[PDB]
Amino acid sequence: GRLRVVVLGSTGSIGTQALQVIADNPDRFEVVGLAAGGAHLDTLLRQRAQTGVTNIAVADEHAAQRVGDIPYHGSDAATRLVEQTEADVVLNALVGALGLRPTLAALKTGARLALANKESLVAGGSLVLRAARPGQIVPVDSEHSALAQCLRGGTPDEVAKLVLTASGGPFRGWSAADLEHVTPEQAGAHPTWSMGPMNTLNSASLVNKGLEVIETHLLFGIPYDRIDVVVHPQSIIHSMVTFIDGSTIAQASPPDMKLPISLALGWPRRVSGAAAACDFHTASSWEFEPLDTDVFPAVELARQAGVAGGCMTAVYNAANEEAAAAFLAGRIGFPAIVGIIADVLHAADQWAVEPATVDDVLDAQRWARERAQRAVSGM
Amino acid sequence: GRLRVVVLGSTGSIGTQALQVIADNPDRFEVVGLAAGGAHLDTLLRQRAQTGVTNIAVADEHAAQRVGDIPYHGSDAATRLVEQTEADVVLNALVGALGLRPTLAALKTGARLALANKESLVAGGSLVLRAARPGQIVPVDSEHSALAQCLRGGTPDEVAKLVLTASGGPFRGWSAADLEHVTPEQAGAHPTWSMGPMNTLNSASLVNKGLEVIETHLLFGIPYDRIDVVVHPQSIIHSMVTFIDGSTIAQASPPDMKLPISLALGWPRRVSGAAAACDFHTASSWEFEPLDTDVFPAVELARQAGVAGGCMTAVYNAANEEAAAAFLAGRIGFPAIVGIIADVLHAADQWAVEPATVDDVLDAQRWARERAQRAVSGM
Ligand SMILES: NC(=O)C1=CN([C@@H]2O[C@H](COP(=O)(O)OP(=O)(O)OC[C@H]3O[C@@H](n4cnc5c(N)ncnc54)[C@H](OP(=O)(O)O)[C@@H]3O)[C@@H](O)[C@H]2O)C=CC1
Ligand SMILES: NC(=O)C1=CN([C@@H]2O[C@H](COP(=O)(O)OP(=O)(O)OC[C@H]3O[C@@H](n4cnc5c(N)ncnc54)[C@H](OP(=O)(O)O)[C@@H]3O)[C@@H](O)[C@H]2O)C=CC1
Ligand SMILES: CC(=O)N(O)CC[C@@H](c1ccc(Cl)c(Cl)c1)P(=O)(O)O
Ligand SMILES: CC(=O)N(O)CC[C@@H](c1ccc(Cl)c(Cl)c1)P(=O)(O)O
Ligand SMILES: [Mn+2]
Ligand SMILES: [Mn+2]
Repeated sequence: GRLRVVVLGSTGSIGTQALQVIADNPDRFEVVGLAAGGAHLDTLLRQRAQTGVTNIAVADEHAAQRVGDIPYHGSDAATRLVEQTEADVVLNALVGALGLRPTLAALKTGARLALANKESLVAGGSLVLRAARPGQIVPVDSEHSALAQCLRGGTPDEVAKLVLTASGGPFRGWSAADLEHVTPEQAGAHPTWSMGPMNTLNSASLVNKGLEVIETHLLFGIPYDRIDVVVHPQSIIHSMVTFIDGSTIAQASPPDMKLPISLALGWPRRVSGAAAACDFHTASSWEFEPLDTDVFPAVELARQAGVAGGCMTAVYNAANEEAAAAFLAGRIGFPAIVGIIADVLHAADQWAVEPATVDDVLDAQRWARERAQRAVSGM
Repeated sequence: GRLRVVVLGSTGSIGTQALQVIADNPDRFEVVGLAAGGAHLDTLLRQRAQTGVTNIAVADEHAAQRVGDIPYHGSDAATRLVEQTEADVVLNALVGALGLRPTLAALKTGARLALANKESLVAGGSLVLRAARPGQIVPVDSEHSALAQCLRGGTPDEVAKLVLTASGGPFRGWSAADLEHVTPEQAGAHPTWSMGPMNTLNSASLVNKGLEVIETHLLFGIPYDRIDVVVHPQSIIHSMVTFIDGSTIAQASPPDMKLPISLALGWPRRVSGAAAACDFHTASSWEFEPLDTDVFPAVELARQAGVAGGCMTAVYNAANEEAAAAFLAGRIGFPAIVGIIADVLHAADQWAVEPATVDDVLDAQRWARERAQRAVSGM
């Protein structure tokens, strides 16, 4: 019975929650592979001693060294683990477009792919899709896990709009003016639950949502002018679908990535007690309000990148990563993140071409990153 | 494919909206028979003129006398028309227990039953289930249509509970006291041109939700203690399905029965443009609050009555019918409606038996009214 799972980026936020669900359901899953950057050795050590898995991948050469006994090391350590470890599912919980190679390697083994690393799909684009077979990529991201469950009840020609909900980030309601005084402390702190750093910042910049709009077009095949976004502070409703008759179906639950993770891992069977359900034993209200595009153009920028397509989406992400890094380092301002992105994108003309090989994509991201530094150093 | 529809109760609210839907979607539907009571004979004859259907039935002979060329007339006219008409869908929009025979005749023809009539299920419980085959009955009630669509979110064995939403009525969140000086007009007991003061009252009394809770059990097989009710003022979400993993699927839409009516008619294919969808260009809110059962025991009784099965639900509804009348005639106070219902059910233990024939159900009701009328006059 048990499904054989490989966890990439097991030491991270998604990763550890994934091993909890696997630990709490030994009847459904078995851990057969682990991979990490190398920055959280003690975590990785305790993960090995607990799951009893030694088939491990560590990116950092020096780190893999002082730990000893690690079969795969170096930047390709994660991709090699995938190619040589038989599994049923590969949970890609790595962060960044760097996870693009493990994703392709995973699809190529034929195993299912629990995707969390959205950047590999955004950057991969059509390249990754050709690699995947119908329904091989199961979403872990909560908006997509939701859309999936909501679409279970219908056919595409009956779908009118896909409505993605966004928390609005912690600066929701502010003006372009106020935004300029934002500091790395305010865009990486969260009052009620936690995620990784990069994903936390993108949440504040609304670029994460932009990233999810593209992930949606790619995963579900719905055109960009039929994928909506709406701010929902509570983040209880995780996404909705509107059908041609006027009916809307939506997925809801108290925030907890454990939910979409256990579903992705157990696809197509739900996992009992994976998470807590909405409690109507006590009053509450679910609010909705439109996103302010003038103050947060991030999502419009994503759509534009998407419509143009090709490696244009990889540029979008490559640019963001460089500016977000420049931002947290204290080299540029917050409004500058989206700003630097429109700049890089306005010049990405030669990249509207679909990628023929990973290389075409590495080339586009390469270009984007530099053009992004040039724009940063331009300030 | 063009489905052939038989509309029972064509001059009513559900029936005229069904005809609007059919009129605006000829490519999908076609009317091949209409049935009314005779209270609005002129409207029925005009419908004959408009649609071109001569295959009509009127219950009232007196009324039928005023026309002379009606194929089916007299008690059982509607049942005869069903048995005599070839069709793909019979829409039962009849009111009261007299809608029970037509529902049964319909199921026997094997046609799809878009069931609106509440007594068919609430009164003829086991008689209707044993008679219908799986998936033959598609609900027209907004709450049930919602649950039908949300259940596509998982298998029957993954459903942890069904959550029906109620508007709460006019005395929503009121205190047990407040309900003392409650008068008829307050409970919206107005003489509207179309539907009687009962709905508005059952809705203000939560007895409607109770009946809906009973119909839910019989339609989806979910044990009563796993059927919750929650107050939702806006009435946008119509019901939700919570699964064993914590995910909850909800169905939202602006209030318009044409939506659930167009579902039942062409299930499972959605009808383009049936109703208007939820627009999120506008900042709205969906509020939820629990129901104080100690102030509205209405729903708790429905569950007790339905757990007892047999004709006990018929008792529940008949007992309410009279009690409601007593309140509408000042004979009793508001809190007294559910209280009297409480009494009548506590003494109907004999009606726990499964009804064998339609007469078994009518008797239970004839009985419950008597007993309820007694508790009013205090005899
Ligand atoms: N956290 C959340 O709530 C959500 C996350 N996601 C997505 O899931 C993905 C991961 O999110 P998250 O867990 O929060 O990010 P984290 O920062 O918490 O973890 C990132 C993981 O990747 C590993 N890693 C970093 N670099 C490399 C490398 N070069 N080679 C191999 N492994 C590496 C890290 O190992 P190390 O121990 O050395 O750091 C770490 O385990 C992201 O793409 C994100 O967008 C999506 C929706 C929700
Ligand atoms: N209205 C709503 O929003 C909802 C209604 N429902 C249920 O759907 C059912 C019908 O609702 P609704 O349309 O509003 O009720 P209506 O009073 O508006 O219409 C009842 C219809 O049945 C006809 N009728 C009455 N008696 C007979 C008879 N003996 N033989 C043949 N036809 C007869 C009437 O004709 P005539 O008037 O000429 O006598 C009329 O066309 C009910 O059981 C109700 O509870 C469920 C959910 C929502
Ligand atoms: C959990 C998840 O899926 N995310 O994308 C984290 C970021 C998003 C977010 C932030 C906070 C919460 Cl509680 C939730 Cl459910 C989602 P956002 O809507 O701000 O972009
Ligand atoms: C012809 C005209 O102007 N009318 O207002 C007809 C209204 C008629 C009417 C009244 C109420 C209903 Cl619900 C229906 Cl279907 C039809 P009536 O039964 O009163 O004749
Ligand atoms: Mn997300
Ligand atoms: Mn209803």
